[PDB]
Amino acid sequence: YEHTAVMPNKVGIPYKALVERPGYAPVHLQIQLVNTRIIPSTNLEYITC
Amino acid sequence: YEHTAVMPNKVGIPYKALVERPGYAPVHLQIQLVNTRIIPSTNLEYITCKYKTKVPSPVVKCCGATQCTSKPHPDYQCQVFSGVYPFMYGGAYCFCDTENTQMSEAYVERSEECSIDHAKAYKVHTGTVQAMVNITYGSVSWRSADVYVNGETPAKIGDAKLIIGPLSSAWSPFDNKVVVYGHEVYNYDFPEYGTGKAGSFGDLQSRTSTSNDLYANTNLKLQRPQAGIVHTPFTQVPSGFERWKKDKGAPLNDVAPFGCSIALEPLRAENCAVGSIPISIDIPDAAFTRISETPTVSDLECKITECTYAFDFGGIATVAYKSSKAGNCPIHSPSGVAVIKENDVTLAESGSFTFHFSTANIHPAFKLQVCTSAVTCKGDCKPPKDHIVDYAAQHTESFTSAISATAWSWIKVLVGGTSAFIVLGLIATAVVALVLFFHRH
Ligand SMILES: *[C@@H]1O[C@H](CO)[C@@H](O)[C@H](O)[C@H]1NC(C)=O
Repeated sequence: YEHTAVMPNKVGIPYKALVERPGYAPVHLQIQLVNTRIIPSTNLEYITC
Repeated sequence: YEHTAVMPNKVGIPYKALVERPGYAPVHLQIQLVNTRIIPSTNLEYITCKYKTKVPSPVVKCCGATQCTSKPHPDYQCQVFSGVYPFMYGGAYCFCDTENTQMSEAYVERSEECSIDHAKAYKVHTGTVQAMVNITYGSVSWRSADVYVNGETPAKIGDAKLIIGPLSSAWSPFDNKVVVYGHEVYNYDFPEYGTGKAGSFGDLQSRTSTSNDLYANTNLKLQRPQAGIVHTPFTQVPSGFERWKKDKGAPLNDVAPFGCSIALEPLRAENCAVGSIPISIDIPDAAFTRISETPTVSDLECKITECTYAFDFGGIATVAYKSSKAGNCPIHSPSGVAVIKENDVTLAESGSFTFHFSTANIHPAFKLQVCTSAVTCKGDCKPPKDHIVDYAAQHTESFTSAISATAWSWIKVLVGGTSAFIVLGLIATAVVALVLFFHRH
């Protein structure tokens, strides 16, 4: 059963919801981010020393 | 006790009802069709298969000539070819160079594959309709029997006498002519026996697969033998049976309306969802319990806790009650709004019970019958999530099933707006006409 939502981009703050499936009792869902990483693509231009 | 009703011609969908006999507690009745079979009356016209051409040894007359005679063979051919000078392994067969004749013969017969690979042409007329039913009533468990859908032949099912009326529709998937090839049935307008054309389906026709009288119509023509060669060449139109098998198209098995399934022994169309079935079932008198001998149910309150108008039993309701004797109690909803999954419940002195139901209505409002009593259930239903399901709907949708309370408000406002506004003009006209009357008087 697919549950769709939008959670804030926060680390350490859990996203909580009840997954409501017709005919079934709600299932509590908790999604928490441990870390989020922006990993850009880089090309070495040169080395200075 | 006789119970009469009309149930839809739906296989696998149960018919549920309460048998209400005054002075006795209602007995819950459930009738479910296992299968429905339309069995037309068929008459075999002829058998078609791939032909085989028989070619007897030719007669080679040296230094002379012979003549052909007719023979009683299918598509028989005979031709005398003069001026032949055949050779064999031993050299020239005949001495004379020109006074030399070869007589060739050929005729058509059924191929050996005709014993297994052939098509049967049947004339199809109306016939018997049969069905198998699964029936329960009260405390009697499921019993089943094969019945005739004619309204005249009774059946004894679990000591109950059932009479099934004729289908409300005379529809049948078979035309007046069908061709049975293998497991497939075709609505093919085959040519009558003796009128088949070369290269077409009926080029070869036989009344039976063992008949000694075979009709064949091919352009079997004897050709002149090649110079110096002893053989019997001929030309003939390719078999129309093999041609038909290539072009036979979609069988009735694949195109029959109403989901009909086609079976061959006997030829019949099964589980066609057409019309309705009048019924009459006699419930034994011993199955009824007097009112005073059954528990009394009152103080009913029905709460719908969940509802989706899905094809499955998407609704759930909880019914609070108070009752005496704490016995078993039949449950039924006579309204077409919702179909109840449970047939009966076990009651305590006081408490509540739940039941499941299926409905197409966005706002269900239905009467639930509880043995000797009844309660009205109302609620709202959500749309289903699945676009496509692999099971048929348990409920029947009505004209107003989709109309929401918001839609009803708009419909009532538009109707009420014009009704009040038009009447206002009519009222104003009637009053002003009277005012002018009093101006004169
Ligand atoms: C009648 O219904 C019951 C339902 O459990 C089933 O077990 C039984 O096989 C059915 N009878 C036939 C002939 O299908």
